[PDB]
Amino acid sequence: LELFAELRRQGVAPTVVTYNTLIDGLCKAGKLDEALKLFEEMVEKGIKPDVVTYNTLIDGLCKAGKLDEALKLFEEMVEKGIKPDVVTYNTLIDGLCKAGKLDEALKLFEEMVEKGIKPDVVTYNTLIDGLCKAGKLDEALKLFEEMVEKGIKPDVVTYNTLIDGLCKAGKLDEALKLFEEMVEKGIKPSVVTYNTLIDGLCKAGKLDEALKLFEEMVEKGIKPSVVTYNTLIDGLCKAGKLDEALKLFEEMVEKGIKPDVVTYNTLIDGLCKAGKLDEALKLFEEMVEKGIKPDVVTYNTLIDGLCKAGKLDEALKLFEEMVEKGIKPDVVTYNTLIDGLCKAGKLDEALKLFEEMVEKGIKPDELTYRRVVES
RNA sequence: UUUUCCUUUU
Repeated sequence: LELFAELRRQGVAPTVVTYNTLIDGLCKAGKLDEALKLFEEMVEKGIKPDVVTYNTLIDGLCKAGKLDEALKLFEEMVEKGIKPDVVTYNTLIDGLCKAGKLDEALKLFEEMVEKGIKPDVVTYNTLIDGLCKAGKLDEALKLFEEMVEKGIKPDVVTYNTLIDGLCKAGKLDEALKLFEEMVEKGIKPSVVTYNTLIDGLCKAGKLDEALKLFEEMVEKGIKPSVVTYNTLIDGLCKAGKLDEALKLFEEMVEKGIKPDVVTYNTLIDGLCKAGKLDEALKLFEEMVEKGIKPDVVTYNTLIDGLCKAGKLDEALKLFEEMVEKGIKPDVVTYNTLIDGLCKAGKLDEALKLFEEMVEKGIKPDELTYRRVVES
């Protein structure tokens, strides 16, 4: 960082690998524009960006929601003669899945094979995840068979990903065979394995069992993470045990686990659904003061709670404040307000919010169309 | 030096 500038002012000409690490750090901080600037500066200095340089920027653009730009960057390396490698393909395949473009991801999966690149464990893990999320467990499980055929050994992320896919599909007991199957293979379960299973137990109404697995996990030596506690906080809220959810929130602190924005969003959502708007809004104040910045989910959640209560002025006030503070509204924000307005019979307010959403380039969905008190 | 798993909002 500054230490880099100091190094540079001693006349030391740093390796590309040094530049890459830096561009990587910037990307993962949210400082993407600074990353692209340093990209442009290495080029101006005659320092050639390599395949890792490109792979790093393609990922950060994808993670920033800029799949088009990452796509242009991919075209640019190919034009330069800088060959996309297995990581380039894995990275774009992941971005395409996360973006709803499974079909194009699977086209890249065929393209890499045509260039003599072998799909590897990450290639398979990413498509198995992308298929499971798309409702396609069966194809995911066929991809799981196929990797064993190519000689590629299912690892801990492969088992975790599949167990997540099975739990979301109702295949809870099946996930649990897989869990014993990975131990039988010498793959050690992580916190992620337990958290996944704990979530599936909660969603299936087995909070009893989910807490028993939480106890066993701590017993097997596995220290809970913030996700462990978020998942159990959510399940207690969804169950109607908000008091116990607040106890767990106290507890995680006692045990050294730092709450974060999802911890707040979750408690705020369960207080909202309970009708305890009072406490939700206070908890919202608490997170700012403690330095945890509310994200879009935080506003959406509070806006939802206020709309359902018929407190439209208060809900619009949080929308205004969110739009003020640089927090960008999404499809869920506008669906929530239109929903709220339609419910109240304020149909032209809602139609005028529909137009404004398009005005910001946010893509509507059936939800947006479906919602009409017209009928 | 870069890519893949789990929790929250309509």
